[PDB]
Amino acid sequence: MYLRITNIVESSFFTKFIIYLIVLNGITMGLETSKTFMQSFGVYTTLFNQIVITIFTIEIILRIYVHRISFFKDPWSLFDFFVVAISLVPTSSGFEILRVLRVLRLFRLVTAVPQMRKIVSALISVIPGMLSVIALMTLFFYIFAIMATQLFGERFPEWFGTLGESFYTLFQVMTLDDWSDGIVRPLMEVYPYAWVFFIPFIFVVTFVMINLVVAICVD
Amino acid sequence: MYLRITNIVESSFFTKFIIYLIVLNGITMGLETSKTFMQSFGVYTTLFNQIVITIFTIEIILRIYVHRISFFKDPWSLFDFFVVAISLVPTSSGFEILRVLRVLRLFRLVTAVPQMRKIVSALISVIPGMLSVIALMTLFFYIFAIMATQLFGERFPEWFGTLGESFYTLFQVMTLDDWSDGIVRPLMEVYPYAWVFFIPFIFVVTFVMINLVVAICVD
Amino acid sequence: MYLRITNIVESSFFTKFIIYLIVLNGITMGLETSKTFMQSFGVYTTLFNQIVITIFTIEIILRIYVHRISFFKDPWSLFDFFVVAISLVPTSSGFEILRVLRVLRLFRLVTAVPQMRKIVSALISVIPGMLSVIALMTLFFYIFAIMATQLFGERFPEWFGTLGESFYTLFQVMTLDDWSDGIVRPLMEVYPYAWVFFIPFIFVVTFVMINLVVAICVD
Amino acid sequence: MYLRITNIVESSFFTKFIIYLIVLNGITMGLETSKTFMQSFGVYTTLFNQIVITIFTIEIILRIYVHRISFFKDPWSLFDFFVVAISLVPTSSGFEILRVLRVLRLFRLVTAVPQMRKIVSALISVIPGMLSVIALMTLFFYIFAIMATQLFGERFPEWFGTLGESFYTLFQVMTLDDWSDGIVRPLMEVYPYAWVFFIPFIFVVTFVMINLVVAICVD
Ligand SMILES: [Ca+2]
Ligand SMILES: [Ca+2]
Repeated sequence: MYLRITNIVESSFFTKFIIYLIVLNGITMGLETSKTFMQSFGVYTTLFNQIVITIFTIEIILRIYVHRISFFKDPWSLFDFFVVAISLVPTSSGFEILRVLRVLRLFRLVTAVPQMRKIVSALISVIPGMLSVIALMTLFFYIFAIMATQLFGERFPEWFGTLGESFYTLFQVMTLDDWSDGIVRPLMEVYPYAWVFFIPFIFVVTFVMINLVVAICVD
Repeated sequence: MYLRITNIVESSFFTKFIIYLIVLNGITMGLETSKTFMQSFGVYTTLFNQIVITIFTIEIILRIYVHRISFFKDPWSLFDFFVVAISLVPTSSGFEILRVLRVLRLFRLVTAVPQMRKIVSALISVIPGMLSVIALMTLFFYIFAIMATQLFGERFPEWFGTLGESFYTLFQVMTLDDWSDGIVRPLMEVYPYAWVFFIPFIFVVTFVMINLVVAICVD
Repeated sequence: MYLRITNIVESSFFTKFIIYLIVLNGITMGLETSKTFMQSFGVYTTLFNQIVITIFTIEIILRIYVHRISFFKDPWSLFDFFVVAISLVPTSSGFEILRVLRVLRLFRLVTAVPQMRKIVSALISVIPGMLSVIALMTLFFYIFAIMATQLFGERFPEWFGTLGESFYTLFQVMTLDDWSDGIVRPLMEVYPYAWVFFIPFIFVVTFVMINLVVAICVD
Repeated sequence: MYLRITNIVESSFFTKFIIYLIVLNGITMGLETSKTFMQSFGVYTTLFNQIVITIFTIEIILRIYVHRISFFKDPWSLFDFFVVAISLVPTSSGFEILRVLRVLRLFRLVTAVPQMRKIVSALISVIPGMLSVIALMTLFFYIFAIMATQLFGERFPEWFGTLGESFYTLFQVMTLDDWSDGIVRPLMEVYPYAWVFFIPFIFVVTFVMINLVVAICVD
């Protein structure tokens, strides 16, 4: 039976039947958004949903026999597995983000269809080339996030009261979002020199971010 | 008469007479902006407008004889037809955006003058090579737009109440416009971890957009 | 005396003396900022300034005889002429921006030092190759600015009431500054579809500017 | 003993021990953030901290005997000295920013581990190629900062009242942060033409920065 089903699984139909299902469950998940719609056809799609999930667990079971060890060394397959595993955790108990993480299965459209995979892989491949940069930056963030907490957290604890808060704020200043009128001018009303912290912070971080872009243009 | 008019239409004079009309109607539409101006010369320019609109239909009628099917397979020609047709729809009934879209005819200065034609085409040509990225992105948006609506739409409906609102709001976060002080800091006031949803969204979406720019710096 | 002064003017010393003056009057203009300082040395500086202006006119007088027609065909020389001319208009009569445009003379530091001339010229040279783009864009702005004035100026005249206002507002949307929370969300409170006008505006204008940057990173 | 210690200092184990301490002290510093933690194990940390600082002076003492003049001509070594020196200044008292500046020692993780060194150096090298451009920009800023102070500082002293303030504000406009709704629309409420000052400022400054980015991609 091994070769029987290995012929079912690798068939253009089977794979095209799944891709057909992704687009249906995605269309169906957009419909689950409407508080009105759910009032009419809520049960249609609750069942239809549990239905697709079985189909999806069946496939992943089928796909493993056919691939064995090869399946758990393929990123895309591991993925498909975890995105379905998530989709199996009961509609109850624990945390309920897991209910919302069920929508992550529409990322199977990225998996099941190549080209997307071409492009996604294309994107991801640039990440190893960025890790030296990313690492640098994280040290830098880490250091300043610390200074800022102990420089501004007493008067300004929403923004800097905690190490994590400073991180967040720093992220915001880095994305250059409301940084002056929102954060640094306020800070200066108490600490006239805070500009001395934040203007330099902006330079290094914009410079770094620029360099990283010119580097992704090194290919 | 075919060859008569094919030599009328294809003449430098014809084209340059139209181009003379574009820059005149365009000047005249800037003039229709002023509530003052309209109180003196509103009559001049409403009639002048109907005049230019005839001239433009006459031209388009003529241009079709000279080209036949060749005309309805030219992008630039179709346009002028569509934009003139828009400018034909009466000044009453239906919606009023059709009145306002009349100003779209000034895009004939792009259509009826080369180099512009070159440049626009140069731009558009880059699009097909973005279509894999653009597509990737639209899935991602679609996914998160769904997640957000069911995570925040109860307490924060203006921003996330409806799928369409989540899209808009997400766009705004992507353009990085008031994302922290406007949306995410507020959101965290009720859902402390919302930072866990939006910072990641920011990285990917910003990354993706970076790749797309380096890609355009490939062709 | 012609060859006498052509040897005075073309001297390293002549130029280095002027350059010495630029840095001093610039230093002195940074000093004229203090309401305090003017109260202790206002006259020292008012006279020093009137002094340097002569020194610069004497130079321009000399420089012209030494160059004749060659002078009014050198950009840089014309500049220094017009910049110094501005600096000649009296303190009392006319517009008072003219008093402020005097500080434009510090741009002579750009004019009198060749290494700067290199870079400034480097910058400017890219502009001709953007004129095809810059034009495209100006047409676009012109058309939309017209559309917006007639779509929003009745309920929202501050942002859109006048042809020029829309330009300003559109610019702000384009620099992507508070476009959503500042303008488009408000606008949607009356005209639900304004999102239909402004998102597409953002795409084109963002796209175009990407192309223009990729184009410069081509030349 | 010279060769004794030269074989101690240059040892892989020596290098590994210090890098061990950096990751420990940086971890140590993150914990120093919690007002909770400090009440519990504050003592543990302040002594371990003084301990590490001893170790670090000893290392630099040893390292100099082993390099003599060679040390104070190495950028990275100077840094380590100047950073540890900062950490040497007692817990009192004049400026307490000196206490905060202690955390700068975590940049030794940048210093003691190569590849980081590789990358940082890569970043720094681009600076010389921007200095004509950075200079250009600084003169430009300097000139406008003066004009703005004298054009708006009477009515808008918070933003423009002082040379330094104009600098801050201009920087804010340049980073393109809240520039319209925060500054220029206001300004215009009193001085209708301020748009004539800031739009042009924005073009140049945006252009130059773009040029500087393309200039970087050149190297
Ligand atoms: Ca902003
Ligand atoms: Ca803002």
